[PDB]
Amino acid sequence: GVFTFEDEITSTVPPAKLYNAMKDADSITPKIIDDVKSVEIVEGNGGPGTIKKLTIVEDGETKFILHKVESIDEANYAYNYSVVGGVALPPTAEKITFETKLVEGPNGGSIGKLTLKYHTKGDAKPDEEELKKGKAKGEGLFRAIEGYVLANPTQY
Ligand code: NA
Repeated sequence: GVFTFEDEITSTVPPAKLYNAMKDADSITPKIIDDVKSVEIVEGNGGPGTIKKLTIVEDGETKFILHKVESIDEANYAYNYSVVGGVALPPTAEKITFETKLVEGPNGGSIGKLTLKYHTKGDAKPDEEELKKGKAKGEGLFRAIEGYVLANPTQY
């Protein structure tokens, strides 16, 4: 099954900047996110379809996560990817999709929508703690991109 969740968020950073820095996540994320050590392309140019392998360290053990770039839409300031391999996918989870879409906010900032789509196998529903972790991870990546923009204003 597919179980979709949406959270609304806010940022002081304008949406064009945030969108441009989302597309630089491969380089931003391992600097800012401690446990993210590297992101390499397995196949593709970085566009929709691209498979990426992330190396992380959790509890001082090296682990690997697989991401697929799903879609990137400048007209909706939208950047979308899926976890398709590694720790976040227990046996009844087939894939977890993270979408981020941005609109113009008040005061030169942004309103964000974070969508999490949790694809289960068969009639399985998503586990509630998994959901909770999925949501935290999604919000974390967003704040990492945001934090980077805020701390490095001349780059965007
Ligand atoms: Na890191």
